[PDB]
Formats: sequence, C-alpha cells, structure tokens
Amino acid sequence: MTESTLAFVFPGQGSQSLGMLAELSELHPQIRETFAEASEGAGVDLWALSQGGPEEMLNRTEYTQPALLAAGVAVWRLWTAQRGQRPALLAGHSLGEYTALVAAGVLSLHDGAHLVRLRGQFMQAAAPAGVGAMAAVLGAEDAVVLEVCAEAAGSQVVVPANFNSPGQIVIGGDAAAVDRALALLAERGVRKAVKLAVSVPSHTPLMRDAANQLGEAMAGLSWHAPQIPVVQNVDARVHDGSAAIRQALVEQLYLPVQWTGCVQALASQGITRIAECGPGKVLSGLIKRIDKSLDARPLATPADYAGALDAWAH
Repeated sequence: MTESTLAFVFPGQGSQSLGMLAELSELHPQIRETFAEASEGAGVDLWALSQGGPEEMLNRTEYTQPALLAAGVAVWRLWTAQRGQRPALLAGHSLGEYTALVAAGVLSLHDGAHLVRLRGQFMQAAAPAGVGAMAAVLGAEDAVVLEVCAEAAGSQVVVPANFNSPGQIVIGGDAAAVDRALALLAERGVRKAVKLAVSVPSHTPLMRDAANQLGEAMAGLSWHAPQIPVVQNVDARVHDGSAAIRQALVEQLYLPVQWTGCVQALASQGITRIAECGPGKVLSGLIKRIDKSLDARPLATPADYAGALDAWAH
C-alpha cells in the first residue's frame, strides 16, 4: 500500500535544463502525454520548450514553473504506474510544493500548470528585470547571514529567501540591497557568495502583492482532499483543509522556504528514504547535507530511476 519510510520531494526553479527527461521519455510514452496535458493548462507547449528551447524562455519563471511541474508529475506518474512504493509524505521546493499538491490529487495537472504559469507571471510583474536579485551564501552560519541582511537593508529589502541546508542560505530582495549584503559578507570574510541568474526575488517581501493575486487565482479552482499529506515550506507542517493549504501557499510566496525544516520534519516522522521526483539532483544534494542518514535518490534519468526502483522494490 503506502510505504511509511518513503517520501517524495519535487524540485523547483534552478532544476530545469534543456533536454530534461529526454532519456526517460524515449523509454516511456506517458512522459510526453503528461507534458501535453500540462501544456493545455499552461497555454504553451512545455515539451517543445523544455527540449528545444529557447533556453532564455525556459529559464523565465512563468515558463520554468509549469515546465518543472509537468516534469515532476511525469516522473510521479511513471513511478506510480511501474509499481514503485507509494510515499507516506510529500514536499517540494517553492514551485515543487505545487507539484506535490498535484501528485497528492489536490489539484488537477491542468489546473496546477495553469496556476503556476500565473504564479510566475505575478512574481515577474512584481519585480521587472533589474529590480530584484537573489544570491546563494555557502558555508556561513545562519546568524551571520541574518544579521548581515538586517544591516544591509536600509530603506530597501534584503532577507533570507531559502533555508536550504546548513551552510546554504539564499538571500533575496532589492538588487542594491542584495549587493550591499554581499559587500558586508565579503568584509566579514564570507567569500563563497554568488549572485544567482534569476531576476525574481521570490520568498521576500517584494512578493507580498503578487501573493494576494495568487490567492485570488487559487480561489477560482477546485481543491480536493490530499491523498498523501504535503509538508509545506512556509512552516514545515502539513495543513488541514483547502483554506489552510491555500493560505500556506499565499504565505509561501513572500516568506522564506524552510527547506531544512521540511526535510527535518520528514525525518522526524519516520522517513528514511527520499526520492527526488523530477529533473536534476539539487534537492538530493541538500538532503544529504541536512541529514546524512537519509537515503536520498534522484529519479531524473534512466539509470537513477532504475536504481531507485530496484533498491526500494515493491
């Protein structure tokens, strides 16, 4: 039935690549069928975009989001059809939380794809290119980064946007303020700090109004009871009922992703095995840093998929 030790996690912005899932698609016709279904909701051919580009559009968040949602749901449908063990819990990183809700049966794939295209649009409009920035800070203490953000802000916004693992925090906000934070980190000795290519300062106060727009978009859709609980990013908790799940998604947009917290919450609930259900191996890398005992495996490629399917055989 359900495997009590297994969770699935779904990747978000940053995990996309040209040709993602190409090799799995060659083996499994369901993959392109899932993209076609998602594409109807999104208003764009997500398979064509993800395989052929243009990469510039694929990397623009209003497109990346439905593309990655389609990708995670495609791998989910493959695993579930091929008799992989059913996970007892789900989570996902930012966009990935929506992928999790589709996997849980809360939203249809059509609606999920439509919703995250809108989510990306609202986010992009909140911070037109040039306005926002994000930066990863590696190997520092959380406290150092948090005090630096407060000191750098001035009249602008710079805040922790992702708690990704011990020694990985992403900060975000106004471009000038992120740059000031980077300067202060540099004068404090913290060198491993790289500005990300993303133009959108997700999970910062600059998304507050976009979050309200998101809330209105969500309320026009049909929400179903989850078949598998979803540990949500805003507070690393499962939320009960439509109103609470949606409120946690609204809050998610302008508050930090508690990725460390979500993984710790999974582990505290008896999870020992985690599949990364979608492209890349980013979450698997974070998980290995958060809790070295967890068996974290990507499913993005034929060999990794087959390896997981075999090692966790039911």
